[PDB]
Amino acid sequence: MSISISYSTTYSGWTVADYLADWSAYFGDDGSNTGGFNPGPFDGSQYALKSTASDAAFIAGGDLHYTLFSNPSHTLWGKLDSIALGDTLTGGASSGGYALDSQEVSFSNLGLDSPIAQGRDGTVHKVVYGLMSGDSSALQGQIDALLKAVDPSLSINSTFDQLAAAGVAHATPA
Repeated sequence: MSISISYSTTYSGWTVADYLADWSAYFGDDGSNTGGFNPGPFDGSQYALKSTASDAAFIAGGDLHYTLFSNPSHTLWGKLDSIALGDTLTGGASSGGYALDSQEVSFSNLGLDSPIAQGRDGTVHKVVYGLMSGDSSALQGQIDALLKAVDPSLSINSTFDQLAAAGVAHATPA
């Protein structure tokens, strides 16, 4: 039920805020590339998007819905459980899901749920739209609150190693 974070050892000494600001810049600052919905076509347990500026990519996990041209137009809503940040996006429905070949960091048990009615005002829309427009600030907001609810000493300014020491993060081989 609690937020769980996995991080490449490369990012051991980084704060979550510094890593997220850097990955957002990596992605760069509308469209879509080499990803999509799993299963799709306009709904998935996964929504995956590659940058048009770099190999940077993310996968949003949960029960997600894109309204397309239906009112409210161009809204991503539903349940957002997880965000996986990295590069070299691969796979699809056929491969049994999307994956990052280089998964740098992932956030699980985000517990976000936005209804269709809130349109592009929905937290899920803002969090994911943020990542796509090189602004990770909404995501940081939600992580920061999730960390504080486990342990009020923890923040987006905790290093990954500090969050591992507090039982919410686990390192993966680099």
